[PDB]
Amino acid sequence: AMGSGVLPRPCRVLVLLNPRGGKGKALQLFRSHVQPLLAEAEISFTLMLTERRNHARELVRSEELGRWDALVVMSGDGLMHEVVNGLMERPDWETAIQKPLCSLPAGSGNALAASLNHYAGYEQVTNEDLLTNCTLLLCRRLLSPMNLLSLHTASGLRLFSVLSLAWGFIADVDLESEKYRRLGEMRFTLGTFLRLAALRTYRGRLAYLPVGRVGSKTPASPVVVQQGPVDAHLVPLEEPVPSHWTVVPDEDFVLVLALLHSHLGSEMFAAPMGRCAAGVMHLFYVRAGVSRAMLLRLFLAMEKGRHMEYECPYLVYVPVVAFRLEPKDGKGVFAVDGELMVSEAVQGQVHPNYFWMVSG
Ligand SMILES: CCCCCCCCCCCCC/C=C/[C@@H](O)[C@@H](N)CO
Repeated sequence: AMGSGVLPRPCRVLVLLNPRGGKGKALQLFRSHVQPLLAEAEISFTLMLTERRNHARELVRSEELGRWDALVVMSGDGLMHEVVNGLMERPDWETAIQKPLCSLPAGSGNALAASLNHYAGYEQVTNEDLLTNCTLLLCRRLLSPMNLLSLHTASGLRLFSVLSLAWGFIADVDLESEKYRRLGEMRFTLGTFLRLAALRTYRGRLAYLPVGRVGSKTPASPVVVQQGPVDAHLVPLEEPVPSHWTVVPDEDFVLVLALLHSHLGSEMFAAPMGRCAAGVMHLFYVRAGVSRAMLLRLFLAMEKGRHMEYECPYLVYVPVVAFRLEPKDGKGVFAVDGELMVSEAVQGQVHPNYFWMVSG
């Protein structure tokens, strides 16, 4: 996987850092593991600290982007989510979203970083090693375009996702996990085991548009969007999905996962079938009926990306460009790039190669 662009040498970057990350050690880690590499690479930087809710989002929304060669985001997937949404909320979003971005991991919730490390051909590492590897990619300066997920909720909120949308088991493991950050990446194992022992299924309606079913025509009247891009594949949540979509017959699920990248976490190689093409994401779902033992084995095999070798009949994988998910029985709880989100229904479509990341 070759680069499709490069940062100039020398260059200067804005570092948005959350000082609470890495158990309050992010700034220390920047000084010890990032700064010295940046110096040898002739990367000049400015540190801006962002910890409060929508602060990084607001900062990026108002920034004079022409003074920077890239924005480096040092915290986790959540902060990247904010930065990308900030960029897309601007009136000049079509040029702003083209400013290269870089993810440097601090603490847990670094799926994006873990994905990029994997794509560069590094071993699956965590903590300091991951941070060093991701800094090395920044120092090598190569860029690659990345897909972007546009999401619509039943309340009419339109938002963007850089990594994932999860519902059911996976989202519940996030809720259970948060109270064990102290354990680092072990917290997902704990959360998973707990939820496995108390396994439940979720009622809902899933439809999607697989890649090979995309034609030359889109729906006559798609969803109305305040600011572009237009989600041409999507029709309003009040209308049925177009007839060329697949509507899953099964309405009972253990989980649904839309995933743009290889990794769900630094020790979770969820999508080993290869890097998504431009405008495509991974869709997984698990149908009710799997045993707790088989789910356990799928989870344990995920670390090495071997879970698909089981050929579990309850696990379905399809490459898609769009999906719709409607939980039955009131609102469902979703995780979007690791963050909680509750809604009666969500749908989304992938936009091809919309932003640029430093990567190997
Ligand atoms: C896809 C293969 C399915 C095999 C079954 C096993 C599933 C258990 C996986 C639980 C891990 C949940 C933690 C990650 C949550 C995500 O929202 C991240 N974006 C947060 O960092």
